[PDB]
Amino acid sequence: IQCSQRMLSFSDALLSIIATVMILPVTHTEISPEQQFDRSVQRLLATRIAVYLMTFLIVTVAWAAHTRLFQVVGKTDDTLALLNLACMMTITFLPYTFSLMVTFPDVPLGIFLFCVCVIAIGVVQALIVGYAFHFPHLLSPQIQEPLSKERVEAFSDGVYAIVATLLILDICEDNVPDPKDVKERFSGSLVAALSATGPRFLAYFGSFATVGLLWFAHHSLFLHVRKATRAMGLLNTLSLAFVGGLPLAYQQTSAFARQPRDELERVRVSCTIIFLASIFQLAMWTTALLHQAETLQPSVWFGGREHVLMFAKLALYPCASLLAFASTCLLSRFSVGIFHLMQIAVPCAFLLLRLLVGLALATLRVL
Amino acid sequence: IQCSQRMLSFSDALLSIIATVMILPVTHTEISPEQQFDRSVQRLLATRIAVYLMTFLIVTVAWAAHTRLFQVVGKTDDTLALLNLACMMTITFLPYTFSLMVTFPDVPLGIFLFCVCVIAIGVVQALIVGYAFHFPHLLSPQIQEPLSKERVEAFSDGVYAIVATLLILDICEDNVPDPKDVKERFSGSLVAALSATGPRFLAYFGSFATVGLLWFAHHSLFLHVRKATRAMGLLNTLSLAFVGGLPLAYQQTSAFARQPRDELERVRVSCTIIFLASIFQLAMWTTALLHQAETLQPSVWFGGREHVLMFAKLALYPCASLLAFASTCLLSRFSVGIFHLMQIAVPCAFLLLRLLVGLALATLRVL
Ligand SMILES: [Cs+]
Ligand SMILES: [Cs+]
Ligand SMILES: [Cs+]
Ligand SMILES: [Cs+]
Ligand SMILES: [Cs+]
Ligand SMILES: [Cs+]
Ligand SMILES: [Cs+]
Repeated sequence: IQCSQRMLSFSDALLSIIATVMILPVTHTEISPEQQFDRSVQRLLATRIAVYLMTFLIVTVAWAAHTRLFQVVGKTDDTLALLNLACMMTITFLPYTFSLMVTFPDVPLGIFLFCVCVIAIGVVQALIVGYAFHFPHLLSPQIQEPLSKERVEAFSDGVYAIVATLLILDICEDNVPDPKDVKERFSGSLVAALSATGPRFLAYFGSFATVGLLWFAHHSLFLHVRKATRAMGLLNTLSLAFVGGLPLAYQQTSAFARQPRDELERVRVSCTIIFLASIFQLAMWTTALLHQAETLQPSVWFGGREHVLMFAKLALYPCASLLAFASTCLLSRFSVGIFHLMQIAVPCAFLLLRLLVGLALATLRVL
Repeated sequence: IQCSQRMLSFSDALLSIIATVMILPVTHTEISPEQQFDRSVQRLLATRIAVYLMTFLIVTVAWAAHTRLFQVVGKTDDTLALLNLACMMTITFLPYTFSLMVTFPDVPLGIFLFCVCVIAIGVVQALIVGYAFHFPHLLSPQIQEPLSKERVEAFSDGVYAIVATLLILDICEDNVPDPKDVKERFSGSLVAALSATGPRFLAYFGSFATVGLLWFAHHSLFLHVRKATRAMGLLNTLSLAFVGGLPLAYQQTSAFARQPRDELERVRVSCTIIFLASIFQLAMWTTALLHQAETLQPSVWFGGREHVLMFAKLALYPCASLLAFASTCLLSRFSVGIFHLMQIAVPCAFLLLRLLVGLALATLRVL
């Protein structure tokens, strides 16, 4: 008899890594063709994004099945650990098989391999269930539809870390000046070759800041959560799926625009991605408020001390993104500056959120 | 006042991702030049490996400093969370700055940037300490050199997951057949194009199996650990550093050998990597046995029930690697088959380890 906490943490890390594999082809796509071939590049980008979304949803369904499986199975052991490793190895083949099926939809080998992988996952899970039932001491006490908050938190942390570190990984792997180019194309100057990669550094800064603030909101929310429901799970899944598109948005934004309208369009896309990623968390919070009596702590109830604080912490990014989208639509001249000032201020607001909330409450107090 | 468990888990995930960034250039190096340029490719590979080792050690020192910092700081808050995000962002620049300094050792800008990043990390940590001391309620009770087992476990899990998923990530990103090549170079056959990528699938299978079994040994060990020391931390750091070289070893092994001696050499390299990765864990276990009274549970003491079991679970891989190295040295004809049979059996031994241990104890019993 052994504790299964670390095994489930490792499984969550593996699944979070496997769910964000189809987002690398997205971030590795050309920022622009520079040869008036925008149509084909956008076609391929949209196809890759759809494939990423579908693979993420499938891996999340698998992760939920795993969480239920190990919720009915309390304690683990050596054999159960090896079977869980086998299940993870089987799940690792879902993205490849799905991409193969969607790329060759005419030949039946792709769907065959996909169904084979699914049946293998199911068979491993059934073997785990059988081993757990043959040894009743490996079952939960209640055995001898709320999700597990620990698994949700671990999955979200892994996804956020990967999405925040994608760009720095790409930089460290690829954007390192080489002596030849440094002293040939930049006239013997390292500072020039480093400044040439300024846009990527700024994109990484912005993506990391945004992802970290979203994770901060998520962590402040789930600190007052008692029972995670399946609707909250779906909403968090959608939020995490739309969070993987922040690196691409920032890459496009930091890229030099061929025409002034492309800058506005890219800012709109980035603001929409952020708005979705944050409004899904806000929807999770509202669905929790629906049954706060059995979903949230008394501190964030209707009338608590940290209720308005959490409201604002979760509605800051959606409101800012909506205002930026409007400025892009209505003003259309000061949109980039507004977006940059939002990027620079939202962190400051998160830091001084309590003072601003108090000031606003005092403003509504005597008015 | 908020719990800092999830914040430290996120920090550990980020640091584990940042520590394994310099291993991607290693796995992305050409398996062979095929033009009799082995010398230059091996030079670059060794340089990349040394850079990876140094960056891993530096990031591990930073992670240890962070663990001590948040061991003296018990509880966290919003400001502390934002400062920890800033510290992580600063640490994320250590690999890039170190590679820049080691690539341009003549110009002082690289070492300048490295020292600037180090001083920024130090300043963020000092600000965290000051904020924690100005608010005594954020300090540990003992405040108002054993490491923290949770941080070690999380870091190890992240490293193992990344090292196990590197190859499947590369496959899903790169080794997906395209219709044009499929129906042009393979004469209209998808199964042929898929079998053409068989070596990479086998390499991923082997790497995942080995990394998962090493993680299984680590998880069985740290389940009986009470107090992790700094020597055990150094040994685990070395083990994790040498674990990142398993993907490259398996890539080289699965690659077709130009001459029969290159196969033996690659098998020797793989066996040596595995031997180091496992013997460092064995050394950690022995250093724990040294002070078991305050480092291990009574179950794995000298004379316990699970003592020999853990001995064998930790000494299985080193002994197998040593036997394979010998076979490469002495036999030199059946070395590849022996290595493959070890790869296929070590999992079976882990599964049936208790029965084999009992059989061996009965063999020493009546003999
Ligand atoms: Cs966790
Ligand atoms: Cs993780
Ligand atoms: Cs990655
Ligand atoms: Cs953890
Ligand atoms: Cs991790
Ligand atoms: Cs990762
Ligand atoms: Cs990776």
